[PDB]
Formats: sequence, structure tokens, C-alpha cells
Amino acid sequence: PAVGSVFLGGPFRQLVDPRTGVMSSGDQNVFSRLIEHFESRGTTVYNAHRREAWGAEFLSPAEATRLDHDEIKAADVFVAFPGVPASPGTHVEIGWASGMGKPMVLLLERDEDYAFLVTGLESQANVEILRFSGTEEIVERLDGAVARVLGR
Amino acid sequence: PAVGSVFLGGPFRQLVDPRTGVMSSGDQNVFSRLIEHFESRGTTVYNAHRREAWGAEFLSPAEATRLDHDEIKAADVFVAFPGVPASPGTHVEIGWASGMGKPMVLLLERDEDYAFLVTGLESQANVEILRFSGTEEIVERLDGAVARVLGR
Repeated sequence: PAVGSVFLGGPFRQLVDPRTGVMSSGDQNVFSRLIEHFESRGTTVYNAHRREAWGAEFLSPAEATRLDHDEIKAADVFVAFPGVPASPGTHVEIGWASGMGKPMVLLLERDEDYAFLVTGLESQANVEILRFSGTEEIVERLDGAVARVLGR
Repeated sequence: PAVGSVFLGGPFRQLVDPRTGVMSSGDQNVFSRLIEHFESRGTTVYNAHRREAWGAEFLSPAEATRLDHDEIKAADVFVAFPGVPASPGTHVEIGWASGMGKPMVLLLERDEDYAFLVTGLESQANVEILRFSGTEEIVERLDGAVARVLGR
């Protein structure tokens, strides 16, 4: 495959309905669709949401931190939704990735406000910002952003 | 001084009263007191809150990102409140600092829940977590945490 591996990040705990103990199937659908987008080409995807049963089976904080950091480091590209409101864990990961010089694509909801230390990464780290209004738009544009950051 | 420089981080935008355009004086007081704690010993403090007029004068996202990253890198120690709710920018910085192997002290409100990728850094990065119930407790314990992480 052109892309050997990706780490896919995004809000996790805040998407977990504490009445159900998992993420809704609509939220799971966004991630599983992007995962399939990559796996269908033989690209390895690392992703905590799928890894931890969509919220049913959280790892310990030490374990989550270790695996997330290791897999971001191993992956060729880091692709993440910073989240609205902001995902604390994903923002730590954005720090790890940008501080490491990891190629990254940030998926930002169109017309939503994101942190200065997220949007300010554009053309200062190896990052591309992809603004979107639906899942289909992400699916249709993501490979371009990925290829551009990988090429740098 | 024992500590040459510190970067002090914490929630910024979320503390900015959009009716007043700045942080309240109570919130400014927490930071100015910690700044004085270090400056009174000749330690250089970098801090975006004081730098940007407590919210009155935000830099551009690119500028904030560049200065924050540069000053965290220059500082001997990174001291930050991750915030409740989480500060997006501070979480990016926590990523930068931990990914860099920067000595760090995280100031966490006692009995509040923080992200797994924050608390999970304990004994996996050069970090000490300082739980607190008031400003005075931070002031009274901070040098110990700082000295321990610097010594590693």
C-alpha cells in the first residue's frame, strides 16, 4: 500500500454515553468507515476507539498512554478529529505528533472554532487541515491530505 | 537560581469572560502569584496569560503556537494546570513537553477527573502530579515537585 500505517484519533470518552457505557452507533460509524477506508487497501490502522470496544472496555490510564504514544510513533501518518468540544486525549496526541514531526491530518468541522494551538500548526508543523461538513467529504478528500503530508 | 526558567501553562481562552474580554482578577491572581513565586528567586517565567494581557491581546494562532512551543523548549521545567474542563492548548503543550522529555509538573484539582493521557503520564514520562485544594497548597509544595523532575 502507499500508506503503510495510520493512527486514527478523535474524541473518545466524551462520545461515551454513560447511560449505555458505549459510543452511539452513529459515532462508531464515522470511525469504522474511516478504518475500512484504509484497511481496504491493506493499510494498518491503529485506533483506540475500536481497540477499546467503543468505550465498553477502557484500558488503564498508563496503558492507554503507552499504547497511544507507541502506535502514533510507529504509524506513518497521524489522522485525528480534535473534536468539538475538544478531546483532551486527542490534544495530547496532537502535541506528541507535531512535536515528533509526524505527518498529520487534522479533521476540523467546518464553521466550528478550534484551539489556536491546533489551527496554528498549519504550515508550522507537517500538517494539513481538512475542514468538512459530513463524513462523505472526509472520505473523498482524506487521501490527498495524507499523501501531501507524507510527501513532506 | 536553582531553577533557571519555567514555562507556566493553564486554561486561557475558557477563563476569558467574553463580556469583559479578560480573565477575572481571581483567575489572574492564581497565575500572577505563581509567576511571582518563581521571579522572586530570579527564575525566568514564560506564561501566555501574562504575555497576552490576560486575554485582552491574543496573538495570532501561528504566533501563539510558535512562541509557546519555543518557550516550553527553552524552559528547564514545564508547570501546568490541565484545567477543568480541559484546556485544549494546554493539552497540546502537555504533549509537546512529554514527547520532548521535558521535566513537568501537572497541577490537578483534588477530586476532579482528568484525561487518561494526562494522569497516565505519571512514572512514564518525567512528570510529577500535584493534587491541590487551593492556591496556597500549590505554593507550598511546588518547589519539591519541580526539584524532583529536574533531578531526573
